[PDB]
Amino acid sequence: EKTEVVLLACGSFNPITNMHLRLFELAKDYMNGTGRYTVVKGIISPVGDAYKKKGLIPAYHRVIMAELATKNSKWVEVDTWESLQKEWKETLKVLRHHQEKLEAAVPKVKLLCGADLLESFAVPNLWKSEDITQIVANYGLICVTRAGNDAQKFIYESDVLWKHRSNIHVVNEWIANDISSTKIRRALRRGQSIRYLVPDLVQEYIEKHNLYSSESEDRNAGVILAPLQRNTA
Amino acid sequence: EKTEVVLLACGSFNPITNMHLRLFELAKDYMNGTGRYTVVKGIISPVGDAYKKKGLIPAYHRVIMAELATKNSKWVEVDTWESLQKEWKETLKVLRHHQEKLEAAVPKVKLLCGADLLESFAVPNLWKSEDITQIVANYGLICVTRAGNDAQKFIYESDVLWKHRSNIHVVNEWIANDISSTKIRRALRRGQSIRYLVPDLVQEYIEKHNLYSSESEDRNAGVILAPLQRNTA
Amino acid sequence: EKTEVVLLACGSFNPITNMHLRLFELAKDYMNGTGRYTVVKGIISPVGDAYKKKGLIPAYHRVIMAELATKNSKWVEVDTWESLQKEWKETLKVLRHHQEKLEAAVPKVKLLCGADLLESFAVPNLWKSEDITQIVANYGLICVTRAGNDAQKFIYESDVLWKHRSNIHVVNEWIANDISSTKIRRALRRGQSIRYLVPDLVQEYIEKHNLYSSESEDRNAGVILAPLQRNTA
Amino acid sequence: EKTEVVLLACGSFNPITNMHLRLFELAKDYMNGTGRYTVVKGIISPVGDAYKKKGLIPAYHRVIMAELATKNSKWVEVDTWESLQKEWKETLKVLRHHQEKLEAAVPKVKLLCGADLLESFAVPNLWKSEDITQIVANYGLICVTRAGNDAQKFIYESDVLWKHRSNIHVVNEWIANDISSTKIRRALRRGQSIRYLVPDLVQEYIEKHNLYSSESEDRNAGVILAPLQRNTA
Amino acid sequence: EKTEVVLLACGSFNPITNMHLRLFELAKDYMNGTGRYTVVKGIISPVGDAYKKKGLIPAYHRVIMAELATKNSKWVEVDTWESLQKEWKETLKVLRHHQEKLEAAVPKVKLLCGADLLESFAVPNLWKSEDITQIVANYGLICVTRAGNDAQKFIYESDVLWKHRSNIHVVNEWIANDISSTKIRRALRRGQSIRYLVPDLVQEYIEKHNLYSSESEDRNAGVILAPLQRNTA
Amino acid sequence: EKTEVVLLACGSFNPITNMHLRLFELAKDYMNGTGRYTVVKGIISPVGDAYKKKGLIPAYHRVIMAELATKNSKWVEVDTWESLQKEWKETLKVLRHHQEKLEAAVPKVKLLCGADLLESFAVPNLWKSEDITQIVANYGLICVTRAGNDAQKFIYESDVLWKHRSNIHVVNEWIANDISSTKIRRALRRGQSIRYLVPDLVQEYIEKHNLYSSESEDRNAGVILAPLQRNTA
Ligand SMILES: Nc1ncnc2c1ncn2[C@@H]1O[C@H](COP(=O)(O)OP(=O)(O)OC[C@H]2O[C@@H]([n+]3cccc(C(=O)O)c3)[C@H](O)[C@@H]2O)[C@@H](O)[C@H]1O
Ligand SMILES: Nc1ncnc2c1ncn2[C@@H]1O[C@H](COP(=O)(O)OP(=O)(O)OC[C@H]2O[C@@H]([n+]3cccc(C(=O)O)c3)[C@H](O)[C@@H]2O)[C@@H](O)[C@H]1O
Ligand SMILES: Nc1ncnc2c1ncn2[C@@H]1O[C@H](COP(=O)(O)OP(=O)(O)OC[C@H]2O[C@@H]([n+]3cccc(C(=O)O)c3)[C@H](O)[C@@H]2O)[C@@H](O)[C@H]1O
Ligand SMILES: Nc1ncnc2c1ncn2[C@@H]1O[C@H](COP(=O)(O)OP(=O)(O)OC[C@H]2O[C@@H]([n+]3cccc(C(=O)O)c3)[C@H](O)[C@@H]2O)[C@@H](O)[C@H]1O
Ligand SMILES: Nc1ncnc2c1ncn2[C@@H]1O[C@H](COP(=O)(O)OP(=O)(O)OC[C@H]2O[C@@H]([n+]3cccc(C(=O)O)c3)[C@H](O)[C@@H]2O)[C@@H](O)[C@H]1O
Ligand SMILES: Nc1ncnc2c1ncn2[C@@H]1O[C@H](COP(=O)(O)OP(=O)(O)OC[C@H]2O[C@@H]([n+]3cccc(C(=O)O)c3)[C@H](O)[C@@H]2O)[C@@H](O)[C@H]1O
Repeated sequence: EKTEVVLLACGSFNPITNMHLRLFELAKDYMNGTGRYTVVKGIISPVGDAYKKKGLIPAYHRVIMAELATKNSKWVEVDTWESLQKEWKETLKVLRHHQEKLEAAVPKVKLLCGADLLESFAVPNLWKSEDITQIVANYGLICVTRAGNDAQKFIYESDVLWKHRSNIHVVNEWIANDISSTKIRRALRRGQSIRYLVPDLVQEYIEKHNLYSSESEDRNAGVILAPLQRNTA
Repeated sequence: EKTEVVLLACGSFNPITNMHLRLFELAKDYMNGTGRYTVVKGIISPVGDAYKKKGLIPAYHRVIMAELATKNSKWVEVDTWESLQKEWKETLKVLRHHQEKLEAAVPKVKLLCGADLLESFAVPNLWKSEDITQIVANYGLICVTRAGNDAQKFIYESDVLWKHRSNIHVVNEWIANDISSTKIRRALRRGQSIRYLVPDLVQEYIEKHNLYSSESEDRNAGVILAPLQRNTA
Repeated sequence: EKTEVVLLACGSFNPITNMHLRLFELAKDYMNGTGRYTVVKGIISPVGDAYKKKGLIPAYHRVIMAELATKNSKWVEVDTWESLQKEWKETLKVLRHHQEKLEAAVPKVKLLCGADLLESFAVPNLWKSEDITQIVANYGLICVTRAGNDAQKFIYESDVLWKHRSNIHVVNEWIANDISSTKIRRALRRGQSIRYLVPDLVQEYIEKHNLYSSESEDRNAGVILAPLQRNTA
Repeated sequence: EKTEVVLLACGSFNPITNMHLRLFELAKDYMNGTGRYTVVKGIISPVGDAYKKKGLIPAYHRVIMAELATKNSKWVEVDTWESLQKEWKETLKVLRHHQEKLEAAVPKVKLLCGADLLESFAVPNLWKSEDITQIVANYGLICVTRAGNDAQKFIYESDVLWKHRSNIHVVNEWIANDISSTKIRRALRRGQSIRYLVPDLVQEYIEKHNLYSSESEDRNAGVILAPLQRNTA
Repeated sequence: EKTEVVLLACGSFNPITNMHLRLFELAKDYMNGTGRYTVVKGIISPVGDAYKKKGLIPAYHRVIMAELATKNSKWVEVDTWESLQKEWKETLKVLRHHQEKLEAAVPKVKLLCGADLLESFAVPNLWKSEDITQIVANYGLICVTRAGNDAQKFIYESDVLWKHRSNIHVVNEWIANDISSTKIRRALRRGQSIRYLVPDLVQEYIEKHNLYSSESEDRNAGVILAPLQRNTA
Repeated sequence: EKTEVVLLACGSFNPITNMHLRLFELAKDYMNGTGRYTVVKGIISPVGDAYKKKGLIPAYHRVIMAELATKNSKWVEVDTWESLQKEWKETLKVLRHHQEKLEAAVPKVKLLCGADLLESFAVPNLWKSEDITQIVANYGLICVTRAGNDAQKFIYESDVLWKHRSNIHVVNEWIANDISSTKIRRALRRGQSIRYLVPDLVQEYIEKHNLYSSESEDRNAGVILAPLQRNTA
């Protein structure tokens, strides 16, 4: 009857916050609420250090925090495949990977993201055109966000996205919360409480290892983001 | 040297959410960050049932939820005095109570709140004008908010507030947080996840007792908020 | 397999403009486009003069303009049944009348409207709270609007609406062109051209009979709208 | 008494939409309602294919759609001279061509356009500074727009425009329109109805010959706009 | 040839500020700028204390302040007629008075105001509908404002104003300054400097006679504004 | 107890306006109004011509106008040290010059400016980072503005500014004035009145020397601002 689905969220999780977790809760309620789907699992897949994003701290720290964060979740877990590859991995391959790992009525892996990432699809030389087509046509996208109209319009404004709109779901986040990783690192650098913005275990981990600082924010300064170096060379 | 202050946050807490706890964190960082204050304790004071606010479930439960939410707080505690009054009590009075209670240099009690409360000072018949005066003049008011300029403007537009502006500290909430009790109860009636929006013990306590629903939202329908009744009769 | 559906649009249509016609095109495309419905007919049902809406000219003229406006329409037609009733007719009863009429698998009658009409569900005493429930539950509502987030937010704020959410389809109008009747009447009072804002036949008809004036605009001036009368008597 | 004006609108009309026709009716009512002018003719002049604008279909088709759109216009007509020109023509040369054509009291030829075109005067290398001056100074510019306080701000910021302000008439479009050619093409590529957004004959012509597609949309892709080509070499 | 005009500004001038003076410079530059008018004089006409506007100090101080403000003006002067009547005087009358006094080619008197006043034409019972008609029909209105589009729209929305639009001139205040009398009194009450907001002499007359206070702001507290009493009795 | 401060405002004052003078009234009111500062002097320090800002007329005239503008001020004066420097001086140096001067308790010198200058800190290569740091840390900055949430946010978005937030006082301008020099020059070139936007003497001096024109606006056309030239060579 209903189609089973696995929500896969690729990201930097630098560091993970209640917001990324909350992203899962919302997508699940929505998907299960349509009556035509059953969300069987949530997978958080931290990006490997080969991504080179500014300030991106070492993967093990990010993976451990994301594990610490899901420890009390009953349906959301961390998968380390992508973080372990040596070369940065294109989200479409990370999707094809878990979709195949499942084939061994098979659950459909769908990409879970906020409007943020959905919109980078338009940044020049960031995403391969064929990648986007396959991602929305063969897996599906589930976009959670406050600016529901922005996202809806962004879709309307792209022929590929519009064509596969049946396979793309914008999920409104009426409870306006935005605990951005950037604001968190900022708060940390400035010695301010992030208590209640991230899970206590993550907060404790960050504290013990004294993660995030001016030094850390500088990692990868002046280094082009992996996806771009690829489409420029 | 520094003025020790106690942050008293009066409200319904129907139910307490991460946002209300976040409020104490912000205010603490801000007050200590000024260098001229030392925040020694936070006090969550739920409103007795005589308030009659629409949807207000029993005080005892709201008190229990606040204690649950603060089990793991080293400086924020709950105070039941207000919840025990047969007669709804005016915030000015609650403040006098705590200030007088503290005397037994003595820390100063300041009312912690959002811009929602500050602005309601202008709702007709809601607050006693002479009360607004002694609150800001004699105690103080720490107002946390996402719209700092509207709060600023609101203060500038009132001779009483402006005059005593040195006792009104507008605190900026750069991390967009809007976890309103109203949206929580709304999610609850619909069976949606409210995990990571409220502390877990609070979510668990609520799930267990089915505290929020259509029927509870109707409590006090047609009844006049206590303060308004008292200033019209 | 696919649900045959009929779009019924109740409204004053005083006068009908390219915009009301556009409503039918946008909705049909959407429904047909979701793959689960097949729009077979469009019905324009001008409200009866008993509505007593400020500026409402005689129904017969409004009916005829709707006829001219759809004279070339392959699928949209004009039904005079509601206008011919002596008493003002609630939309629920008109929906029933037309659904019952079709039953003589039968096609499902759905209410076609704009954000305007949807949000008026919240005007005190305007709609019976049960008529609303039966409309969204037993019939369905297709709401066309430029401000989609507002319409959706309106659904999210209403338990009843949110509850029958799967029967309420918000359709985005990306080609934002609000040719309101109010601006058409004003333009005619000032002798402006309204050509290309309404179908030529309607334009020509209006000029020939000199329909809109300061006079017609004063019709029902001071009379309380029919739905509000009923709900006060 | 009055000055007899002829409104010349140069543009691509790819394809012409109700809003373009609406442009003429708006301007005629405004110029005539000042009491000091008399609009005697409206001329639509489709740009030639040599303009190399992305997505621009053959002038043959744009001319014929412009003609069907105006077949029932008592005062607006189409002039094929600009399009039939092997070379792309500067608007100044087209204005001139038409003025001179008339002198063979002579009606003043004025440029009819939207805030769009007017604001493009600031696009580096798009318009020759002297051609701008000569258009506003020797011909006149009637700019229809929804954003009157932009067209106005733009004139107030250009010493040149401001100096000839008396010859630049900003006409307000109160019926918030937006039927852009881009959005019509997008809809046609998506097989969506455009009925009631353009004249029936144009709709029928476009449908019958499947004029707009992904293919047509790609015409000239990578080709620099004729004006930019000229002012850079 | 050119029409001579006298700009009459009816207002409370409580107190007058650089902005009121500014109003005249702006209007004069505009009227003269059109090339078809010649501004030969400006007239500031303080409202009589019979207006009963809350906080309105005595006419004599307002008149002396306005004369002091215009001491150095070569073309703007104060007329005391209005302020000298025992009965509050309808602006249409104040206009008729000055126009008749000029006939003693003959300069046309036109009312000079901000958007504030133009728009108050809508407030229920504030202006006798026939007065508005005569003012825009038989004299003319020059409205200076930062919100040129609002005034423009407000006119568009009024059949009366729109019909005589050729006699109404909206003049754009590009160098936005908004020294409202209200903010001046507020600043004064608070002991804040008003230097450089009003003319030095005015600023010095207020300092000398301690004109604005809490006390004064209360004048006419609870007294219905004169025009309102008249149109409700 | 209270700290004596001197407000130093570095800028072009090309030409000085009411607004620049306004800046000192506001800031003196704010600082003394905090109860912990005593503002003893205001200093207008016009920039030397070595600055090379486009359109900057000769130092001498700017200095004279500043003196005419402040002739009658009890506490605000003009210091020509910057105007007399052959090489453009970095604001830090000016601040250092005055501070040292005073030391011959000693008043603290603080930079007075608008949000405009503050935000210019992010213009690439405009200000030397070590300078920004030294200015906010060792001297102080009082920023006046109508968009103080933009200044508040700009401070919050920079670690250095945030780190020194205690030394940066954002002062709200509730009376909305944006009488910029650029708009004044635009008005003068167009022959419009600027009476009441600048003090009378200043306006009289500009009119007598015909200081601002198309020609003057061209000074330094094509030359890089001193600061930018320095940090790029
Ligand atoms: N407030 C908010 N509300 C709702 N969702 C929010 C959010 N803030 C972040 N999010 C979402 O959180 C998730 C993770 O956030 P964050 O830690 O910031 O993750 P971020 O660094 O933005 O992750 C970018 C991801 O895209 C992948 N990518 C980028 C570029 C090209 C290609 C390619 O295959 O060509 C792939 C990349 O490998 C990485 O997995 C995202 O889905 C983001 O949109
Ligand atoms: N998004 C947000 N960001 C920051 N702060 C936010 C917030 N949403 C709520 N808050 C704050 O959270 C706190 C608790 O909220 P909530 O639980 O909804 O509490 P609420 O019902 O708004 O609390 C009303 C309180 O005001 C008192 N009151 C009302 C009227 C007259 C008088 C009187 O003495 O005359 C006193 C009343 O006794 C009670 O203690 C408030 O201070 C609120 O402003
Ligand atoms: N720009 C725009 N974009 C998209 N849609 C737009 C629109 N402007 C109007 N519309 C829609 O066009 C349609 C016709 O509009 P208009 O001519 O103005 O018609 P209008 O007067 O708004 O029609 C109101 C209708 O609601 C019915 N009603 C009202 C209140 C209570 C009850 C009851 O049963 O209790 C029933 C009433 O009998 C009538 O049929 C509406 O659905 C309107 O919202
Ligand atoms: N919503 C709206 N409301 C009101 N008016 C609107 C409008 N959308 C477009 N318009 C107006 O409709 C008209 C037709 O638009 P569209 O079909 O898109 O025509 P478009 O491609 O924008 O036309 C450009 C025209 O400018 C000429 N041009 C461009 C650049 C440099 C020079 C030169 O001599 O140096 C000349 C060019 O030859 C062509 O005739 C325009 O005047 C446009 O602004
Ligand atoms: N920021 C700004 N930009 C441009 N103009 C601005 C302005 N602030 C005020 N102004 C203008 O300044 C002028 C004087 O300001 P202010 O002192 O505040 O004038 P205010 O008290 O608003 O003056 C009301 C005037 O209207 C008359 N009135 C009222 C109601 C009904 C009738 C009737 O005949 O039925 C007549 C009344 O007798 C009095 O002369 C006004 O024209 C105002 O709009
Ligand atoms: N509306 C408004 N409200 C409040 N204040 C306003 C204002 N408009 C301007 N102001 C303020 O007025 C003052 C003077 O205005 P204006 O004449 O336009 O001054 P402007 O030319 O913008 O002043 C530049 C100043 O910055 C210094 N600077 C620039 C770049 C790098 C460095 C360095 O050390 O590296 C120093 C420069 O030497 C000069 O003193 C400024 O503080 C400006 O922000």
